[PDB]
Amino acid sequence: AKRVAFVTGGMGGLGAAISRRLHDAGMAVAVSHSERNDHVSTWLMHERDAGRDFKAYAVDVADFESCERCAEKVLADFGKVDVLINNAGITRDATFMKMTKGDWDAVMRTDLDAMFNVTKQFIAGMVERRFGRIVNIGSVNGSRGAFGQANYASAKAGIHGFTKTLALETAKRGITVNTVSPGYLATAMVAKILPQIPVGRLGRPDEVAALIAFLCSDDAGFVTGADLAINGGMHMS
Amino acid sequence: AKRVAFVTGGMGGLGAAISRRLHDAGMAVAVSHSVSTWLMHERDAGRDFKAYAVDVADFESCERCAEKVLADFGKVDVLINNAGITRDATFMKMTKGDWDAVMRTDLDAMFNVTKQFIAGMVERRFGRIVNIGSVNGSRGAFGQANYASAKAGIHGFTKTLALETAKRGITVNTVSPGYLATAMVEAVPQDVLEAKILPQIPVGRLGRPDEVAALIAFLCSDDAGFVTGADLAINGGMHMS
Amino acid sequence: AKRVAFVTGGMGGLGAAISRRLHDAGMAVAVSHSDHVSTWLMHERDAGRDFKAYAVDVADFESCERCAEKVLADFGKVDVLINNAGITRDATFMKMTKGDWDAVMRTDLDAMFNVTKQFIAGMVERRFGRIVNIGSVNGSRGAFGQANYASAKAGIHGFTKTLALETAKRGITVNTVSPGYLATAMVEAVPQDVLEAKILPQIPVGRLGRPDEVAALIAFLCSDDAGFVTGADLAINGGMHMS
Amino acid sequence: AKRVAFVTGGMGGLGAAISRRLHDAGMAVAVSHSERNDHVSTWLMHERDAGRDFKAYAVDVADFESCERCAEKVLADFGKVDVLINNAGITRDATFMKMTKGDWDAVMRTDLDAMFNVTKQFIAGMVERRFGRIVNIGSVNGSRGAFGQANYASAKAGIHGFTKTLALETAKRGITVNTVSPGYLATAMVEAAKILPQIPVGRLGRPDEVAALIAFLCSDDAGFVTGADLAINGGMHMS
Repeated sequence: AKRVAFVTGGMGGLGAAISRRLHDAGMAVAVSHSERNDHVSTWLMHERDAGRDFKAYAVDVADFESCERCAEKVLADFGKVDVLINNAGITRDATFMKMTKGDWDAVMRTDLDAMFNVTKQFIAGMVERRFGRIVNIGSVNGSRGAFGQANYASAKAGIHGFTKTLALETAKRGITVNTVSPGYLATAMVAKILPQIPVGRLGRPDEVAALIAFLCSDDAGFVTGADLAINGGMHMS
Repeated sequence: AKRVAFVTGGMGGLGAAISRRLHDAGMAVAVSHSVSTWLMHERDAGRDFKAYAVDVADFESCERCAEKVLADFGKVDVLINNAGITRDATFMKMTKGDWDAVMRTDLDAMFNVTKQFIAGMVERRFGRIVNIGSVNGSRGAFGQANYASAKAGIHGFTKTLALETAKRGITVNTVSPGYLATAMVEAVPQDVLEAKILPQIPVGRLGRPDEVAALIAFLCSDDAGFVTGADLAINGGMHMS
Repeated sequence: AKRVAFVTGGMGGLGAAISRRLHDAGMAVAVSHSDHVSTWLMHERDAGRDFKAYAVDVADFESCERCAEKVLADFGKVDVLINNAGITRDATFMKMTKGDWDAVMRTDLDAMFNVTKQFIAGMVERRFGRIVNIGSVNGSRGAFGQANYASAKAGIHGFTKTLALETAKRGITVNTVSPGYLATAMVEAVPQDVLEAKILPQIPVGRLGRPDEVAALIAFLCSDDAGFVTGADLAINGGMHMS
Repeated sequence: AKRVAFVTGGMGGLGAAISRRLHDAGMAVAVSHSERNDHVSTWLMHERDAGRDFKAYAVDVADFESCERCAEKVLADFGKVDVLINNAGITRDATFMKMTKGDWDAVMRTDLDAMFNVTKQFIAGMVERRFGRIVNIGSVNGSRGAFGQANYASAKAGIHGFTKTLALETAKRGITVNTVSPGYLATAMVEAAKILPQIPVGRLGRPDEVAALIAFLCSDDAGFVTGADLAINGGMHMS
């Protein structure tokens, strides 16, 4: 039975690279989104033109019930989910002194609470079948802290604490949970940044996708509760 | 003036120990809570604390509370974000409410409480913000995906807020305690903690809250102005990295 | 121009797993050794693999320079360098001798300098390099009876970070791979009931790691998809240590 | 029954700051050096002008026998050593391309081997007595790596490996072992552009600040801090 992967924000700069890599690894891939049908349709179509057959689901990862409804559809089509990539999130940048409580919640409830809201929908299947791969997308900015992002940095760091506890809980049931923590990436939304990066360039979404593919393969069963940093050397210990 | 400290959860096991050390260091200490008797034993003890009610999960409650505090003291120089709770459960069994109660109180507290006092610390070019983490955010812990997520997130906050206040005479650090001899933990039967707890701690004993308070009293001094964005681990050797 | 890897301690439990993966990936592999390399080479040959092997004392700069002379002559160049060679000389710090200390410092840490020095200039010139240094989970958490081993392995990561910084603009990455307890012949010699009593409880995943798994992660690190990983410590320890 | 501290490099910018802090905390303090008697006796004089009596001792921390000799003297004089501060150290900066074996060896044999060479001479005392404090001085360059310092970064990183293991082995005998990891300091050395933009607080640390921290760790309120790395780097490095 084919391995199934669910990639939240699966149509993003990094979600779409991850999805393509996981499909090319031979998995049945579902991607999550909150966009209008035309966006989703054109995306699905061009992917179909590049040899790739995706199925997409609408979700609000900040909303538990919505995750429940989303998971329902996914499980009905693929019947199980083996590989979960918590990749969906948002930024709401403000200096701390300017930050509104609204800036704060949008980022906590979405970026961090997604660890509970989404992973809750799939964890029983993984434990039942004694197999799973959960990769939580962190950020270099949860490691080093960032100016203007007290909220996004608190969420990415919290994400690692969740990675570690889940790994401890699921280790003995064939499931590994890891944080992958990318630096700045040549995405669509993305001289104060580049000199920050020893390697002297943005990382490619596909590079991060490659590392993720490895973590979800059968060769990475001894990596759990780890933070994999892939940042162009922008941050070290 | 005189140095003024606000210890959220200031009457709790660690909070109490902390409030007493900042007091004995020459600070005028306000203690937050969610009372009368504790305050009696304390003035009695030799110290004068002012208690405020607050719900650190609730911004509004925080902002109201700061108003009383400041009305009374003029300023806040030293902020100890110590208030926290656990709602433990395996992930499989953890409810939306377990998860949520912990995020709001333990991690949202960082924004809510801190938002109230940052303004004056920057104006007065001085501040000591000390966020209480946990060794359980550092290494992770069974039954506590919520707690470890919240406590780990606190250090993202520490690190960003130390970067933003760096040139303003303010330091922001996390202190991560291991297992402490608070009244809760001392209720666990001797044989149970010798079986499940003490063998985790190379030093072979619970850490006193006073010790943690002593470390924090140091970080809040002028001598520690070059310590910022650090996580100081005081866990008896339970975790190293 | 088939990519070339050099693997110090290349016939050892983990070293051997590494050489096989890198060989199966299409890389030309040279392995280093400090007795029965004949036998090791023979068993590899039986398994369908061509390795060239080289004697060296990694703790000896002049020894490493001679070894690289021969390797470079043979293979033309080294694109991938695996500093895997390592010994332990365990003792409580109170019983440990200067010999226990020196043996581990020279072989495990000085080696980082002695070896990498030989191959660095070629990588800089070609504007491509991969360098992976093997650390240890005992570098990260420290370990009873291994003040020398922990010190050496911990020190390897200081090395990796500095060389990553220095080399990042010349197409070179440098990382540390820190493995947990692995099922090597040595360790498999342990009675299953001692392994179960004392070793496996430390490991949340509940088994030793297979030297091939660690080798697989390193093979990913050495590919054209790993260019944006550098100065990194990748822990592959089955949940034994987190931070 | 006063506590005795021994600070190697006890006359350097940081070393001297530390010795002053420990003395003012009530400790008898011995200091190690490898300087000529001229320099030493004068250093001693100004300190004594300030109302501090130190005893100073020659040692080569990169040399086991030397350390053994130095330590007998200390011990004959003060009877014991309760607190050890491994502070002595050097640098031999170069790019990896340019660094020589000698550059490498001088940094490793001195900065990292000192953990063994020095601490071996005092560890037994602490254990028998069931009380000790060992503070090993690392470096922010240990944590982040530093261009030009492949040797010194390795030595300084190596030092926490040592800290964690010895914290483990001694934790039941009332001893803590910690690394204190300072960023760039105001030492007559650095008071000799590139640096400060690295430091979020926008200034050099005072050696005295580092010494305050270490004075806390050596005190009786810090017995639950062990195997830890305390960073005091102005924000220069975080997690």
